[PDB]
Amino acid sequence: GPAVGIDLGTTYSCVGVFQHGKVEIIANDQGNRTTPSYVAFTDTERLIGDAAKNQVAMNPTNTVFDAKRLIGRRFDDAVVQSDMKHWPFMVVNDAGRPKVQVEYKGETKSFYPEEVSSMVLTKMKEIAEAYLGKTVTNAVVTVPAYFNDSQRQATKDAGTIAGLNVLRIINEPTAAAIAYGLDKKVGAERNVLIFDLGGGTFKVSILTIEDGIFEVKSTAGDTHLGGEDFDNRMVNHFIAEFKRKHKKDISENKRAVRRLRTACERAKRTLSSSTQASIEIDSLYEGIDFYTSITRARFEELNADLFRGTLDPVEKALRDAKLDKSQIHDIVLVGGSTRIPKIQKLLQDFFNGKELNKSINPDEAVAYGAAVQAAILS
Ligand SMILES: Nc1ncnc2c1ncn2[C@@H]1O[C@H](COP(=O)(O)OP(=O)(O)O)[C@@H](O)[C@H]1O
Ligand SMILES: [Cl-]
Ligand SMILES: [Cl-]
Ligand SMILES: [Mg+2]
Ligand code: NA
Repeated sequence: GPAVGIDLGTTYSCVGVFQHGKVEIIANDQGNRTTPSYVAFTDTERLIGDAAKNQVAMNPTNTVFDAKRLIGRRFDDAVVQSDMKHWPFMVVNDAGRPKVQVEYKGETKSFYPEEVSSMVLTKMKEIAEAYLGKTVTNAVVTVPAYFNDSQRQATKDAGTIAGLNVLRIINEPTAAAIAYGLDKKVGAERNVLIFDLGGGTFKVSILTIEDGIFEVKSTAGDTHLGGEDFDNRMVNHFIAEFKRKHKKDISENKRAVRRLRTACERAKRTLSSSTQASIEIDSLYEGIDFYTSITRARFEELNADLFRGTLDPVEKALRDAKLDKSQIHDIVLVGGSTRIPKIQKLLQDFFNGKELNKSINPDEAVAYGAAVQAAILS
């Protein structure tokens, strides 16, 4: 090819290519190392990635996201039935299969989850192609360890539809381990804990690695815990602030709320490297601008319970793996949310001071490992 490694994420996707013994995590047209798993449909065009998420606040009904939550599932699926209630876009039943229904060029159209994901994969593929200046055909696509055969088949199908020859579908936690070279043979088995706190889901896997063979010792997590929940706590905090200073409640203005949410998500990232972040939105509500700031401490306070709750699934996993804290030789951070200093502290404290593998951007670790494995399979 070369073959590329693609992390098709719930909220953000990432692509990397292994060349000259090094992995290149490829930046998109906007210079972003990860790309939103969004697709939007309008009267005139279909948008994918950044372009799609950038207009989600004004086109909520025809901007699709969270396709990964539907992929490979039946319409009757209790989780599908639950999730549907929270999405602004429509999900219909087509012969027992869920399809998202949107308006595109004035006409009603429905897409299978793999079709939406194929669009996201197409974007990732083109991102790699612009960098490589060559056609990308072969790829390794990652999936959560919990995915069943249907979910995996559907993920592979999305790749096929995107024009990719999926060399192999591998687990995200295994990919993260590969990224750190933990798959290299050393004879004696090693116990690795993958702590993945992403944009929408939280997952922990305990793997036992002996001579490159990955033995999943245990798994645990929360399919509904991620960075978006942290943005939320900030949103409500600022809705209260605006209401105090301006005696106006923006809660019912869908667009104002989405704009504030974006501002919060951004401030949140800055808070991972700075102890303070500024928020300056123009024409937030009724021509009123919202210029404010938030401290790391405040952000931590607003999310204290959520942050700490991540430890329960960790204890659970260890217990199920019939392993003690001390038996974990490596702790790998995955997911953009593990970049939050407070999260790292909680996890380290829990592991009594143990160092965390975090040199590779957590939100890129999956793609990184996938890129390495793709090279190996090529
Ligand atoms: N520097 C950072 N600090 C805190 N949160 C971050 C940072 N960078 C990204 N995030 C958050 O990480 C989440 C996305 O994680 P990512 O691993 O890229 O996606 P996914 O979970 O879909 O695989 C989002 O909630 C995003 O806001
Ligand atoms: Cl792009
Ligand atoms: Cl390393
Ligand atoms: Mg992820
Ligand atoms: Na991702």
